[PDB]
Amino acid sequence: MDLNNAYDHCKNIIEKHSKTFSKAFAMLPKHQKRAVWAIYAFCRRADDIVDEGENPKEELEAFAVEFDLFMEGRLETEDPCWIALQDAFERFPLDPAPFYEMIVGQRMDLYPKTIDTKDDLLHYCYHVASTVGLMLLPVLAPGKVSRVKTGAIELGYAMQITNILRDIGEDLDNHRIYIPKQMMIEYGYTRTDLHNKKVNEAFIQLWEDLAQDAEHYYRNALATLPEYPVYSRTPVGGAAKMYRAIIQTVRNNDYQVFGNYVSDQMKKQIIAEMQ
Amino acid sequence: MDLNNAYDHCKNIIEKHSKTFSKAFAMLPKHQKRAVWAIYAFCRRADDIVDEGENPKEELEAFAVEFDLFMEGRLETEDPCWIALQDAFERFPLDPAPFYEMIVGQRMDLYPKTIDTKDDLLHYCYHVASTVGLMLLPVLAPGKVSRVKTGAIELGYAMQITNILRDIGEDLDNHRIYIPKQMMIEYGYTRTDLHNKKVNEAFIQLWEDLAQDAEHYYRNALATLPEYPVYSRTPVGGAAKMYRAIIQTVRNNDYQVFGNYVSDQMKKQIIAEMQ
Repeated sequence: MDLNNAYDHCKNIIEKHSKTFSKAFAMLPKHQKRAVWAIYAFCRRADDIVDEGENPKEELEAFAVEFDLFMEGRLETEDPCWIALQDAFERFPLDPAPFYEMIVGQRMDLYPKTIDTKDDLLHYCYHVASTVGLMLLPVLAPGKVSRVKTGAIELGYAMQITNILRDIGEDLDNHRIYIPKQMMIEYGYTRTDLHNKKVNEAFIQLWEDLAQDAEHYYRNALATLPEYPVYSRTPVGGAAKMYRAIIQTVRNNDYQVFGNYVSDQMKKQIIAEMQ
Repeated sequence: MDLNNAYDHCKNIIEKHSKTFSKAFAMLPKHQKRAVWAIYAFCRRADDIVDEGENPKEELEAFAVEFDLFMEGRLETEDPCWIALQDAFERFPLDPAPFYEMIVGQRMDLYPKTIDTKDDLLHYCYHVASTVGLMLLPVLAPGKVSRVKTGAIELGYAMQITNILRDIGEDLDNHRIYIPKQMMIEYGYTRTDLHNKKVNEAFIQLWEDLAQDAEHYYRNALATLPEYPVYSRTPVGGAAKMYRAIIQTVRNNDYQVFGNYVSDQMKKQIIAEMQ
């Protein structure tokens, strides 16, 4: 299939898996938008290999080998996702370095994990989320990457913490815990309260402590938005605030995270205010 | 209630929770046997606080405070377990040091845990299992503790590894993983194979590697048995071999540990050969 249909394939991936990101990046100009679809398909595939799929270790090493071949310019395929990414790499000065770091981050999720400190939390968030911001920067802010880089890394922190805070029970059911141990210790929230899906006084203290770190990172990221080109300000800002709004969504639902979505209407309001 | 009935209470605890240990230590002479019941009740209570019970952190600190008061000789109670332990401590030169280390070990299970290396495995096994051997030594081998101490520590390693290898699926259901990460990495056994309760080629390799460490510790522990007094040789040896026999029980059942008991008859045979 041709380039248009390769990109359309990636558009169907992003629309299926994230209403927030697809709404946000749909407001980019044509070629930047198509490149963002292709880069998203790359992140989506690697994460799906690890989080779903039968032999995650062998499937992810074959994905890494395939990217190695791709970067050498010697991958011949009919895979629409690679056809789309090939054009994105040729069309914009994308950097392979954060693409490799993403794979390293995905390797972290192949074996059980314990986050000890906030430091280990940020190290994980960097590799699975900040890297995505870094892959997009040459598309979103051409010639200004060093200037807005720190903000995009922190926006990674902010959205990955937000994701973790929303998905406490989902991750527990899949035998994953991303809450730092030392904060469970600080606040007196034990493994047993967690296994019992308890929303108590100590849980809220711990939850709000993490949420406030996320909010700080969101504010830092949003303060760099004037340095983006005008056509990227509403997409990037809108994405950030739509994702930040999950935190208050959980607050309003009394922190019930053992069974949360920003509504479609809320998303529309956020985009209109950006606009 | 009086001393006899305090000890009988502890006898009912050990008989209810461990057929192996109660059969083994029932062959000790009277007062050593009663002391072993009292010491077992102490370990049983602390472990039950952590593994069951509503507020494990507050319940375990109150258990620790109570032992602090006990050791000062200033705990006044009608609790049969303390009445029994009080006599054991007065009757034999028991050392409080490994009793405190047990509590430290139980503290390790209050918050999520990741074993990285075999080293971290042994550090955990020491505090939750080797300490129990060390509490019993003045009762089992009076005046010979320094001589048989290393063997009892390793018997701790051996039985706790045995326990871990038998309880893989039980611990997974309770969101606990004691398999060292680095061996999952060495053998290519992922979190996803575990969550899927897969008994594959890599699982068996990892399982047998741990089992062979346990077997080495059992052989080391059993080599010290001539240094015990005659009345402790069949209890200690019998306990050790009854617990070791779990490993071959799992082998014979094709390593199916996601749903294993040494039979009552097998236990009888092991004791007869000791005898």
